[PDB]
Amino acid sequence: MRDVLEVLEFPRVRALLAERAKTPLGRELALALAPLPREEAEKRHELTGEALSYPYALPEAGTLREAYGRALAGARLSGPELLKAAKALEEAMALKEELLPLKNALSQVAEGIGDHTPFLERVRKALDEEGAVKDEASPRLAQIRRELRPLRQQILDRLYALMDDRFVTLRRERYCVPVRAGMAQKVPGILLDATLFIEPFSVVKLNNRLQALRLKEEEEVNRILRDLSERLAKDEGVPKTLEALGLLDLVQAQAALARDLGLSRPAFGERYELYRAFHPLIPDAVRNSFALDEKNRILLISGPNMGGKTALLKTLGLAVLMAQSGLFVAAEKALLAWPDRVYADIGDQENLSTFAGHLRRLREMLEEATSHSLVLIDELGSGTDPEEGAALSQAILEALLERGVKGMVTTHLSPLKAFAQGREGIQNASMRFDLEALRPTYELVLGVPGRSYALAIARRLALPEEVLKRAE
Amino acid sequence: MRDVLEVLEFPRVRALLAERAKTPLGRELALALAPLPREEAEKRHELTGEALSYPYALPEAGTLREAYGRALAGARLSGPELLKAAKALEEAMALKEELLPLKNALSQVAEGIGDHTPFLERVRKALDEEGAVKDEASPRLAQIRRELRPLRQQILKLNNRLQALRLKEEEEVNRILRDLSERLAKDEGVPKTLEALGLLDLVQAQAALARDLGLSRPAFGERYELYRAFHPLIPDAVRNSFALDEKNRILLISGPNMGGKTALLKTLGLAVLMAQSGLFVAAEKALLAWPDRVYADIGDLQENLSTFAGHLRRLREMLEEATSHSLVLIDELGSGTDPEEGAALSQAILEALLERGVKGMVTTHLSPLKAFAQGREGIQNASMRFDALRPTYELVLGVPSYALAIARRLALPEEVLKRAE
Ligand SMILES: Nc1ncnc2c1ncn2[C@@H]1O[C@H](COP(=O)(O)OP(=O)(O)O)[C@@H](O)[C@H]1O
Ligand SMILES: Nc1ncnc2c1ncn2[C@@H]1O[C@H](COP(=O)(O)OP(=O)(O)O)[C@@H](O)[C@H]1O
Ligand SMILES: [Cl-]
Ligand SMILES: [Cl-]
Ligand SMILES: [Cl-]
Ligand SMILES: [Mg+2]
Ligand SMILES: [Mg+2]
Ligand SMILES: [Mg+2]
Ligand SMILES: [Mg+2]
Ligand SMILES: [Mg+2]
Ligand code: NA
Ligand code: NA
Ligand code: NA
Ligand code: NA
Ligand code: NA
Ligand code: NA
Ligand code: NA
Ligand code: NA
Repeated sequence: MRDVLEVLEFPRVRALLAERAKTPLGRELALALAPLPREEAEKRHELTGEALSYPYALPEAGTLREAYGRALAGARLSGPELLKAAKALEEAMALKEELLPLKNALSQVAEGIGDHTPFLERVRKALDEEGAVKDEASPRLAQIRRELRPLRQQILDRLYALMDDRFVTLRRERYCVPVRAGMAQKVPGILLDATLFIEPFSVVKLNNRLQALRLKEEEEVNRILRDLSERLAKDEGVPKTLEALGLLDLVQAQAALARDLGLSRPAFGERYELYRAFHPLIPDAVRNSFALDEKNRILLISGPNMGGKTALLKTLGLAVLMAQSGLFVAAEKALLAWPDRVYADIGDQENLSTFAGHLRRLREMLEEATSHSLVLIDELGSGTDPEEGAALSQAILEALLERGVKGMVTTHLSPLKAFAQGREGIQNASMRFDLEALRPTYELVLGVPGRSYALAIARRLALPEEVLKRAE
Repeated sequence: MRDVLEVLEFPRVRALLAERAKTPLGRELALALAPLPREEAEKRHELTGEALSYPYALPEAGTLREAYGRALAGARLSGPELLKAAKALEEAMALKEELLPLKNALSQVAEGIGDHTPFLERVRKALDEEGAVKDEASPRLAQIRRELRPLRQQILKLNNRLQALRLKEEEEVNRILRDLSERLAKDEGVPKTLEALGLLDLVQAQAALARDLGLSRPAFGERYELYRAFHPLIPDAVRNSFALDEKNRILLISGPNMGGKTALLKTLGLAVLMAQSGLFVAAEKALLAWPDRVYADIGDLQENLSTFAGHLRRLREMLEEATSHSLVLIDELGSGTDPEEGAALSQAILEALLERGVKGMVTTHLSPLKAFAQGREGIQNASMRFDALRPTYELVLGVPSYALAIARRLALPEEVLKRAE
C-alpha cells in the first residue's frame, strides 16, 4: 500500500520535486507521484531526459486554470483576469510551436496544447495591455465612450474668482472643488480637519448625466467581460492544454531534480546492479555500489551502527520507488528489476517491542512474498535474546533464500555472520570504520562481515595491560 | 568526581528537598547538600529522626536575615520591618526553650540560639503591636509628641499661621530605630542564631522528605543489604532487594531493555549518595558500607562505538583507581561493539574487578558474560523479569530467555526450526 512510501521517506522526495514545479499544476502532480505502470515510468524517464536536453519555460497555468474554472462556474471574470488567462493560453501555443520541431517525446505532449486562437483574437480586440476594456470592444460601448470623454471636460471648467486651495477632485464619484470660507454655492462632499469640497450648483445637472453614463459603462462592460468569460469557458481546448502543461511542468521538475541532486536514468532488467548509489536526502552522501542477482539474492550487512546500515536499505528502496515513479534515480548507473511488491521492515532504541514489530512485518514477508519480491530488513534478531533470536533469524533467512526473494538485511548477530558463509544466495558485507580516525566512513565492504572492533578501541584508550587477557 | 552526583540525578533529589524548606536559609542548604564526613552523616539522621518524633515550626528567618542585611548596610529600617525581625528573634528563642529539655541531638542545635533579650526589650518598650512608633520610645519622643496638642473648630487660608508651629514638629523619629537597627547589627548572637534556625529548617524538610517519599534510616557497616529498596524519583516504583557482601560482590544483572536494569544502578547508588549525605534512604531496611569512591558508568539511547568508547573511558578509571572498599556501577558492559572481542575484554574487566574485590552491580547483554558469572568467586546472575509483553519490573537473583514465543504469540509460520543446538 502506503507504509512503504512512508517508511522510505518518499514524500520528502515528493516535497523536493514540487519545490521545482513552476505551476501548482506541476506541484500537485509531484505531491501525488507514486509507482507507475512500467511503460509509463520509462516514458516519464524519456521525457525527463529530453527536458534536460532542451529546457523550456511555462505559463502561469493555474492562474489560467483558476480563471478557467471560475468561467465554467459562470463567474464574471475581471478584465485583467481574462487578460492574464489570455496570455497564458498565448504562451501555451507559443511553447507548442517551440516544442513540435524537436519532433520527440516533448513534442508529443505538446500536441495536446490546443488551438486557442478564437479566444485570443476576441481578447486582443476587446481589452488593452492593462486589462481595461477598449473603446473598440463593442460599438455600443464606443458610443458611450464617445459621449463620455468630452463630457468629462465638463467640468473642465475650473472657475476663479479664487480663494479656492489647489485642485479639482471628485468625492462620492462626483466632481467638486475645495474652498475655505466662501461664498460659493451648494452641496458639500465632505469637510476638513477647511476644504468643503463643494460640488457647485452650476454643474450638478450634468453630473447626473455622467453618473448615468457610468451605469451604462458597466452595463455594457459587464456584458463584455461575461461574454469573454463564456468564450473562455466554452473553449474545449483548455483542459487538454492544461493537462499538457502539467506534464510539461512536472517533467520539467523531474529533470531539474536530477540536475540538482545527481540523478540518472535507470534501466529495468532481471537483477539489481547499482553503480555508485546514494540516498537522495542525505547531504554529501557517500556513494556505494552493489548488485543483487539470482546467484546472490540477499545481502547481509554487519554493522557498527551508526555507520551506514539503515541508510543503504533506504538507498536501495528509494532508488527503486523513484524508478517505478518515473523519477531519475540515485546512482552513476542503475539497473533494477521490477518487484511485484517491495517489503520494507524498518523501525520508527531496540528492545523487544521493536522486535515484535520486526516480527510482525517479517511474517507478512513469510506468507505472501514471491521470488520476484524485494525485501529490506533492518535490525534482524536484535532487541531480543541473542541465543533464541539467532535461531529464529536464521530460520527466517532460510525461508527467504529457498523462496528466491532478493534484497538486503542488516544485523548484528555474529551467528548470522557465520551463516552467510557456506550458504548459497546470501553474502556478507560490512561498513568500514576509520577506528584510527574514530569515525564512520561510510563506505561499504562487500564480502567482508562486521569483524572485530572492541579490543582495538581499548589500546587507543590507555587501558591496563595486565588486562588483555584475550580468550579467543 | 561528582560527576556521579550529576549522573545519579542527585540535584533532582536536592530540588525535592529544597522545595520543603520553610525558609530560604534551609532552601539554600538543601541545594548545597553534599556527601559528608561520617559523623555528621550519622548525626544528621539522629536529627532527621527526632524531628520526625518531635516536629516543630520555624520563624521567618531569611526575612530575619535580609532585614538584618539592610541594618548591616544601615538603612533607616521600616517600622514593621524591625518588628518582623524581632518577632522571628523572639520566635527563634521559643524553640530553644521548647527544644532544650528533650536533651536530644535536636536539643544541642537549639543551644546556639542567642540570648537576644537586650534587643527585644528595646523593641518592646519602644515600638508597638502594629510596627508604629509610640510615645514610650525615649525621654525625647515621649515629650516632643505631647505637645502637638492643637486648637480648632472656631467657626459659626484661614489665618492662624497655617501650621507654622504644627508643621515644624518632626523629624524626629529615628535615631531610635536607627539605633535599634544598629542594635540589630551589633547583637552578638544573631549570626549564630541564624545558623541554628537554618539547620533546623533543613532537618525539618528532610523529615518531611522521609515521610513524603517513604524513606528509612540506613545503618552503615562492612557489607550492603538492601531490603525492598526503590527509586525515589520513579513514581509508583516497584520494590526490590538484594545483598552485596564479601562472598557475593558483584550482581551481573542480565535482562532486556525497559527493563529495570539501568535504574537499579541509580536505585543503589543514589541510596548510597543519599545516605552519605545525611539523608534517608529509599528502602524499608537498608544496610550500607561507606565506600571511598562510588564509580558510576552510566550514559547520556541506542548504543554505539562512541558510547562504548565513552564507557571504556570510565572503566579505565575503576581499573586504575578502585580499592577493595570501592562501589562500582557499570552499565551496558560490552554493549556497543562486536560480541567477539566485546566479551573477552568485558570478562577481563570483571576478573580484574573480582580480583580487586570491589563490590558493585553490572548490567550487560553479552550471553558469554552470564556463563562466566556462573562459576567464579563472588559474582551472581540476576535479571529483571518480563510478563503480556510487559516488564514487571522486579529483580530475580540467580537467573539471566524468551527469544521465540514472542514469535509464537504472534503466530508466525513454522519455520521452526527450533533447532538451536
Ligand atoms: N552513505 C552515507 N552518507 C552520509 N551519511 C550517512 C550515510 N549513511 C549513513 N549516514 C548517516 O547516518 C544516519 C543514518 O543511520 P545509519 O547509520 O544508516 O543506520 P544504522 O545506525 O542502523 O547504521 C544518518 O543521519 C546519516 O547522517
Ligand atoms: N523499579 C522500577 N519501578 C518502576 N518503574 C521502573 C523501575 N525501574 C525502571 N522503571 C522504568 O523504566 C524506565 C528506565 O528504563 P530502564 O529499565 O532503566 O532501561 P533498561 O531496561 O535499559 O535498564 C524509567 O522511565 C522507569 O519508568
Ligand atoms: Cl466580445
Ligand atoms: Cl559463590
Ligand atoms: Cl510450535
Ligand atoms: Mg538502524
Ligand atoms: Mg563471504
Ligand atoms: Mg539502559
Ligand atoms: Mg573507607
Ligand atoms: Mg585479569
Ligand atoms: Na534519511
Ligand atoms: Na512496488
Ligand atoms: Na516534620
Ligand atoms: Na509534609
Ligand atoms: Na537479553
Ligand atoms: Na530514573
Ligand atoms: Na558488529
Ligand atoms: Na569469552
